[PDB]
Amino acid sequence: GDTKEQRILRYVQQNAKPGDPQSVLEAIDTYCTQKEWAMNVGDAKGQIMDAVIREYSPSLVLELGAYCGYSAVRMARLLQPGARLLTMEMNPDYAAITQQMLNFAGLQDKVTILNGASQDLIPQLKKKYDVDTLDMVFLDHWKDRYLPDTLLLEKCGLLRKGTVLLADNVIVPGTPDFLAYVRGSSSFECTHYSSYLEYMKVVDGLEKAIYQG
Ligand SMILES: [K+]
Repeated sequence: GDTKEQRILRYVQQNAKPGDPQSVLEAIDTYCTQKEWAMNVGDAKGQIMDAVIREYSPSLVLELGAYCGYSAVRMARLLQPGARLLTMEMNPDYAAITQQMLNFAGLQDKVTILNGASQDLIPQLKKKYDVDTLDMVFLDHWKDRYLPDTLLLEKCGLLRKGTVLLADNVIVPGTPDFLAYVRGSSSFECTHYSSYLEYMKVVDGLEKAIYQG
């Protein structure tokens, strides 16, 4: 335990109930808040993520970007039996911590972690990972990857009419390249979400882009 992601997991093991996803989600939040890393992700990012999942009930979700596994736990706990979450992460440390988090949550059954580059794995999804089309895409942590990844998922025919793309940390004026694309193009129907919590400043911003075929 030297890295931040290692400390998050250390804090989870020492405080969260093993096999209880909510206890885990709460432990990550409590720790990230006291150490002033992420203010209140559980109600900022979390509630938006939950609402999107309950609204669309996706059978196949692809997460592009992972750090400590919060998003993976938050998403997996709401999936239906038969539903699966494919998480792609380039960093082997972030990919490892995420696996351990899911393992601790008792959700590894519902998640498949793919350690490698999005640019290389996305074109392999159809044959190598038995994927026809994605019902949902979750874009996380790496803002400069949102646009090329979206463009790639389109090139690869992984999106269909109704595919939901949910991008995190899409806060004004950051990540404008991706925004100009989805908002601009008649191929996406967009909804922005700005979580303020009890404060007057955007704690978290999220873009929901529904593909129209
Ligand atoms: K649009």
